[PDB]
Amino acid sequence: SIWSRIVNFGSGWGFWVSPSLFITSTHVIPQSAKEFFGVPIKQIQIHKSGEFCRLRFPKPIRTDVTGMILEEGAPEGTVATLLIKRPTGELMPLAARMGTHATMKIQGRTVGGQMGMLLGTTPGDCGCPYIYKRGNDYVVIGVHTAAARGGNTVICATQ
Ligand SMILES: *[C@@H](CC(=O)OCC)[C@H](C[C@@H]1CCNC1=O)NC(=O)[C@@H](CC(=O)[C@@H](NC(=O)c1cc(C)on1)C(C)C)Cc1ccc(F)cc1
Repeated sequence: SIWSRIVNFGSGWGFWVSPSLFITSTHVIPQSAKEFFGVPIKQIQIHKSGEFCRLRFPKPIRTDVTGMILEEGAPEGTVATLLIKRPTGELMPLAARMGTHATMKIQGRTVGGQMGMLLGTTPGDCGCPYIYKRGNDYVVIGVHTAAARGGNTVICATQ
């Protein structure tokens, strides 16, 4: 069901934090769109923080979902879940030990987020959420935006 909150968005994915809040990667959002989920884009309030893209809709869109906790990253050492959906529809939950929070430079651009280590990702996976459980509540910490071409290093864009 939480998987139902991940939906094809442009060249990547996005996630319904609530019935009205939708988050994605800044590299994924369709730049020349005049409508999202039937809503005129003029009616949608979009905020961009580096690679974190945040879409507040005027009315609730996903009335079936509940509002989730959204925070700027996770505590260091937290083993997070990277909920990756592939174009085939396959579900690919990946374990990632979250690392330090920082302003990072990625392909010349400045990105606020949190490094992680997979315990693979591909171009089409951007916009997919990082989530961990804290008590009884699941917590969204950000969206996938990059991965180093060396070893295991993923970037979760935050804020
Ligand atoms: C997701 C976005 C995408 O496909 O858009 C094309 C620009 C994609 C995911 C990676 C592709 C391969 N595997 C992935 O997980 N991300 C990108 O294309 C960003 C750039 C990268 O991922 C490079 N990675 C890095 O520079 C890097 C550095 C560190 C510590 O970690 N990763 C490639 C080596 C893949 C696009 C991007 C993101 C943010 C920016 F500020 C600029 C550019």
